[PDB]
Amino acid sequence: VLSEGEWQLVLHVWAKVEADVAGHGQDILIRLFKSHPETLEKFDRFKHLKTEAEMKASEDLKKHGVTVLTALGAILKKKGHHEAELKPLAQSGATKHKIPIKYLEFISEAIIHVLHSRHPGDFGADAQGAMNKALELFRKDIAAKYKELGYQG
Ligand code: HEM
Repeated sequence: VLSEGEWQLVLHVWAKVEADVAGHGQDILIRLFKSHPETLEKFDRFKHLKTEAEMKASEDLKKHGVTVLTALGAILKKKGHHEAELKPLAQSGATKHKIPIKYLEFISEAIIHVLHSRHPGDFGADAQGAMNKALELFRKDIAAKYKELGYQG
């Protein structure tokens, strides 16, 4: 679905993310919870954290951000050939945490927001478009996996 040129733009900006996975993960999750407070209720250990400073000081939250971005990054690098990497994620969001595609859209929005805020020069129109297509592919394929497992989220 994505051309070679589009994948290169995606992997180019992702390399920037890998310069500080922890920091990007924190900003993305914090942005997620603020723009969509309902998503926070999915994390039990994450609500005695009332302020942005507390969320950033939380090593638990930081660890989770890296776990999330690391998994997404591995998938993006497969350039569409991610069935093997996607299967495990589908099981988690469909059998263990019940994460609807709508929430994946929310977090995709947070990802785009943080990428543009931290890397303007390397995340212009063409790059934003590519990332959007990559994340849409990801959400489409995981939704199909969700259904195979019996989850219509
Ligand atoms: C970019 C998409 C995402 C990726 C790649 C991802 C990846 C992961 C991975 C690798 C884990 C650890 C294994 C597991 O428990 O299944 C995890 C856990 C979890 N994720 Fe997902 N995730 C994503 C999006 C989301 C969203 C949007 C939510 C909710 C609003 C969410 C909520 C959770 C929760 C609650 C856990 C359990 C954590 C714990 O107690 O440490 N994730 N995720």
